[PDB]
Amino acid sequence: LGFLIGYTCLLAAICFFFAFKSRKLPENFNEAKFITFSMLIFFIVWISFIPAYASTYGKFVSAVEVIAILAASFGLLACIFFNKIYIILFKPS
Amino acid sequence: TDASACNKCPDDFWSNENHTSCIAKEIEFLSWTEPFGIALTLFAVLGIFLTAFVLGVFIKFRNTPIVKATNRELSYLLLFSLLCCFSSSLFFIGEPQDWTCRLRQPAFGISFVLCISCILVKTNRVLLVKWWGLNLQFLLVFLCTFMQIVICVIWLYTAPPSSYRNQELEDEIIFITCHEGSLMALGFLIGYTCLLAAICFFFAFKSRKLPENFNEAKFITFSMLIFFIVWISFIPAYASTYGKFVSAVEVIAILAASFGLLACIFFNKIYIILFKPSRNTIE
Ligand SMILES: CC(C)CCC[C@@H](C)[C@H]1CC[C@H]2[C@@H]3CC=C4C[C@@H](O)CC[C@]4(C)[C@H]3CC[C@]12C
Ligand SMILES: C[C@@H](NCCCc1cccc(C(F)(F)F)c1)c1cccc2ccccc12
Ligand SMILES: C[C@@H](NCCCc1cccc(C(F)(F)F)c1)c1cccc2ccccc12
Ligand SMILES: *[C@@H]1O[C@H](CO)[C@@H](O)[C@H](O)[C@H]1NC(C)=O
Repeated sequence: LGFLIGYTCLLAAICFFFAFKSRKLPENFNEAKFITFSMLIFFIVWISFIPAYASTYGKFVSAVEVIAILAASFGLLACIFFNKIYIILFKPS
Repeated sequence: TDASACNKCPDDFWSNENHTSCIAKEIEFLSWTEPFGIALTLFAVLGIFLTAFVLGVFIKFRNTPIVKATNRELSYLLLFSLLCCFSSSLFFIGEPQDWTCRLRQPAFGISFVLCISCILVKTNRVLLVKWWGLNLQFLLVFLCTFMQIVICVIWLYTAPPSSYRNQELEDEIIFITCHEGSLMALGFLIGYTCLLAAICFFFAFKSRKLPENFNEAKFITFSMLIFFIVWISFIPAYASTYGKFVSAVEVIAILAASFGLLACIFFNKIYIILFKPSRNTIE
């Protein structure tokens, strides 16, 4: 499980690097803000739950995982696709 | 030898494994020399070191007019506030003595207000939206800070925090925590800080596209969003921990908020002042 977590964290860091390197692309092709904010949301949510995962081991040890998953993946969705959906529907160009 | 009835062990004491003698319960609490504590205080001191290095950079290149466009004098106050905010994290990791519990939250609160209000006042387009010219921004930020100082002082005078020694969670382990007394004053403190941060976020949200000193108003927005993310994810992370790892989560949130405020907002200037694009600064 530790290696399974570490590989995902490493790919998240590589995602950070790719977002930083893709900073200068035109507006439609530049998603550096959204990628970096998604990765920040994922990392912040999962790091903040470290004491909870390391201390509680009852019913809350799985509720913590559920809320952390539903926060990280929802942050991914909101950061990546929500702005594009808004710019397509609410403010067409 | 011949006991008609075993007598209960006294307070702060517990029976041995074989119920022969009595031993004392344990003073479980977050401290240093722990796999969790040492890394955390290492991160705190690293934050202090980075903040001091950035302050030294701003002092060294103090005459270059890259920094002169954003109230250079106020930047030192911001950096000192960041020092104090980082240092306030070390209060949650120590022994929960009497004085620590009375000050751990107020210290970080005054630090963060002296930080966010200073950022909000820093906006050169809002200073002018005869006591001006020599000190105008300082008084405006000082009123906002002073409001928080007085609410802190009324909370510290009316219902001072106390170092609650709690042993109901574990019968054999004593947990040294901190009690606040009146939670409504702490709620008012947190609400006022959040309102000030939201005001800063709103004021920075309208100037995203203006490249005022390297698109600073966009990174105000980024830092405020990071702060709100951190303190909205701290809510479920806090009301889940039971034990020594409860003063280790608010301190993690403090470190995250301080990092988001410092790096996002100053590294723009730092990566141009001293890095390879050194000959990219201009008036
Ligand atoms: C230092 C690490 C550990 C955390 C801090 C975040 C770093 C990686 C990020 C936050 C915002 C980023 C900056 C965003 C925009 C630009 C403008 C560009 O013209 C030079 C790089 C620069 C200035 C980036 C450098 C990297 C940066 C400072
Ligand atoms: C859902 C989760 N299962 C164990 C959580 C351990 C954990 C608890 C608290 C904090 C952290 C972390 F921050 F260190 F990641 C991990 C999981 C499963 C599979 C892959 C994952 C990749 C990243 C994160 C979680 C992953
Ligand atoms: C550090 C953090 N409070 C710590 C205790 C949390 C708590 C513990 C127990 C009860 C409650 C609550 F019920 F009041 F919410 C909260 C804090 C301190 C100061 C200013 C702040 C401003 C913004 C964000 C956080 C701030
Ligand atoms: C039982 O209690 C403790 C074990 O934790 C031990 O120190 C003590 O000597 C024991 N008493 C006996 C074996 O009589």
